[PDB]
Amino acid sequence: DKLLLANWGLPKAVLEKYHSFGVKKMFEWQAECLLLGQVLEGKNLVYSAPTSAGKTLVAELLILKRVLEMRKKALFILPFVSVAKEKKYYLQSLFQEVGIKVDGYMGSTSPSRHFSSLDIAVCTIERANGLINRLIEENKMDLLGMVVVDELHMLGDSHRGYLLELLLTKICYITRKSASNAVQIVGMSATLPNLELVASWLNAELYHTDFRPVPLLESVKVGNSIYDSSMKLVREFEPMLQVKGDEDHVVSLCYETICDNHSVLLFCPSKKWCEKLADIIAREFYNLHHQASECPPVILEQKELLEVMDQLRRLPSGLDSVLQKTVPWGVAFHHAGLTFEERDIIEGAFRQGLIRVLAATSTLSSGVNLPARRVIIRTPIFGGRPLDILTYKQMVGRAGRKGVDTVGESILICKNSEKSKGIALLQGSLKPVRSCLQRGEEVTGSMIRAILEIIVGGVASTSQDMHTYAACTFLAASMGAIEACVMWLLENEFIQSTEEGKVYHPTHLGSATLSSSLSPADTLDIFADLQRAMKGFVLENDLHILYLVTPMFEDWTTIDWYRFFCLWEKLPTSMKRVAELVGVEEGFLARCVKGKVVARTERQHRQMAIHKRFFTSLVLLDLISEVPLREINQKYGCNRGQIQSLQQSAAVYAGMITVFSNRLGWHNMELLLSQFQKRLTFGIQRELCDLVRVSLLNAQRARVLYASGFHTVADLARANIVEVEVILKNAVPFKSARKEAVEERRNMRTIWVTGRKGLTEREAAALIVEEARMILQQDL
Ligand SMILES: Nc1ncnc2c1ncn2[C@@H]1O[C@H](COP(=O)(O)OP(=O)(O)O)[C@@H](O)[C@H]1O
Ligand SMILES: [K+]
Ligand SMILES: [Mg+2]
Repeated sequence: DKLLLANWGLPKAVLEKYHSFGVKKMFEWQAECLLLGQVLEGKNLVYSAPTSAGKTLVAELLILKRVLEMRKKALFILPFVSVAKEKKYYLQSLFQEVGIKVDGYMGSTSPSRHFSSLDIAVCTIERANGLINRLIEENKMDLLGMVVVDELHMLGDSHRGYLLELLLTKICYITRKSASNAVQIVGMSATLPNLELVASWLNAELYHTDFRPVPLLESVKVGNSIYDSSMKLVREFEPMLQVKGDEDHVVSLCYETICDNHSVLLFCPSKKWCEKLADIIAREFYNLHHQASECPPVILEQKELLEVMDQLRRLPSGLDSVLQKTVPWGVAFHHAGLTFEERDIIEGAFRQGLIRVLAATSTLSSGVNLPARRVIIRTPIFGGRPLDILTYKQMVGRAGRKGVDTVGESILICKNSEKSKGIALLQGSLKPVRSCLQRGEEVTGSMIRAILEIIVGGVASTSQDMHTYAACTFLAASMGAIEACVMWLLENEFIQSTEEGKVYHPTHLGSATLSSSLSPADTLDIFADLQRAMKGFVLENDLHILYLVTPMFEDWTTIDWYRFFCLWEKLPTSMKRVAELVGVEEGFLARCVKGKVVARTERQHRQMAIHKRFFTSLVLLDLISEVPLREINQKYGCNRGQIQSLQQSAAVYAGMITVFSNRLGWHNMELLLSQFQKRLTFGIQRELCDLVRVSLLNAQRARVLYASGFHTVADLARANIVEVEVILKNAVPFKSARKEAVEERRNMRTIWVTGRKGLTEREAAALIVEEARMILQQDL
């Protein structure tokens, strides 16, 4: 009665966009989450709910509550680029009927529109923290109205999860310096034990629920028997048609689900098991339906299965060999070895029902929202080690489709030996959230950085302000070291002290580090290395420049050293000079092949990182030399997933080093670097830099249009559409040495986009020419 959406004083225009697919009434917990306290007035809120319970609607009503009531700008923060991109389009579609402009600041991407001409900016953690820093230097902190944090449990421990605290703490420190509404915080996560601590730290009202529209049946199978969390038998399983192999009834379980016209997610430890399992299942699906690499069977969807394989074909990766076998039978795999474009296709196919069986890794469990009737976990041993509890809850959470299934079933297959360990996961619970700013060592990276941001930014100047900040931390909410970090910044010339007793100021090295979004620990080695490059620099190739923008803070692949030594001998003299100039000794490469001795316990054995870095720069060199992804894979021995993940990392890092050089006055160095951020992003040469401004144009399409007479956007705006269409048809990779009168493919949507409607080769060509024209006019 009262939770009817029409009784909340909702604008009429918006109320219908929600009703497009469901959403006429809310939930018991969503109405209570809004009404209790002074939350709807602007008070901060930290709420928890089970996965697939409707956490999105609660935040959205609060965001619209501020954008339209306070006429201020909102900030939506998401962990990954893939989940951030998924959220942007979902929010764009909802917030357009009232003239509300919504874009995003994600990974290497940047908005065409000014921050002043937005309403809601969608960011990742790294990019959001930088944007906040943008607002401090310009004192435009007054623009920001609220921040929404998704996955609040990443506050605890992550490669970047600590940035979430510095971000929030900075907001808590600033809002304290003005101490009617100020800055509202809406955080949400899974059930945390110390969740009450987070609500108190942020002075937020709390809400927690266990509600879930579809009941989840977590279970564990040992042999034929299936038990619940209390080891009580709930089903004695017997396989309808036996097949050979390992067979812990894995194929029979998948078959049972499909026959009831449903879909199943099958999680496997390694990337190789997923492909092997997708192959076995798809192979058995061929024999069993008929009782004894094709076209999809004739149903209502014959057209869409064909559209999917063709979209895969017209990609920079091509159509995977294993997928060509499996996809025709609604079977596929999904891991980090695949490119981000392949994974966007499969996730969409599975979400539409085109793919009924999806054998995935742990990458998907933390990825986008993707539900299924039955979830199967192959083993409690992932990567040779027992499975993490959070990963388990993320896998089994995808069981049960709201509005479709009566229940969601989860099966964890085990042996008698790993029997005890499996039950531990079903009964297990999440660990308490750590501060990631902790003291053995008096100093720590996260703390040094937090202090640098507030001093250089100019919101903490004196010594009293520092301890005022210490009160606002999540670390102090749980109930010196700060003074140690300040001295560290003094010793390394990051900060200044003047004689009005004891006031701290930023140096040029300080102001440069902040604007570059670089870590103070990393800045020291970078600053010395750059000065080293400017004393003796090679300009005949782009290798030495690439080395300066080649990131080595994390391993992106397992390098085969014997292959490396083989490429070393074949390496031209111009690139050997660059190798020597960097630190690459041939003796060390030999000592890598002969014995797999990593050593690296000693700190001066950063010698290892150097050879790893030079190996990586070679890969980046071919990448911006427009070498096919398939050649690079065979040449170096790394998958297309690792390469693409690397270039998006190097594109970002290249921008940092460029800014770092600009703030230090190093013009000559800046001048050389300022061309590789764009080239690393798309993986192109200098000529294609202009073409790739068009959204639909990537490296391959840009090359074939360049080789056909269209060099610029200007050349592309006067262009004849049907000619562009023909040129596009020529860039496609076919298995036979390719490149029936079918008047039925005049409508086949075989071209993929972002936030996509299926595009035909004709519409894509017409969109490219239309977009080229729109850009050319804005240039005058
Ligand atoms: N109050 C609601 N009433 C009906 N359906 C909802 C409601 N909130 C969300 N949904 C739908 O349920 C699905 C899952 O909810 P979601 O908000 O994704 O939960 P979570 O964010 O915890 O995964 C979404 O696709 C959404 O369209
Ligand atoms: K593009
Ligand atoms: Mg969520």
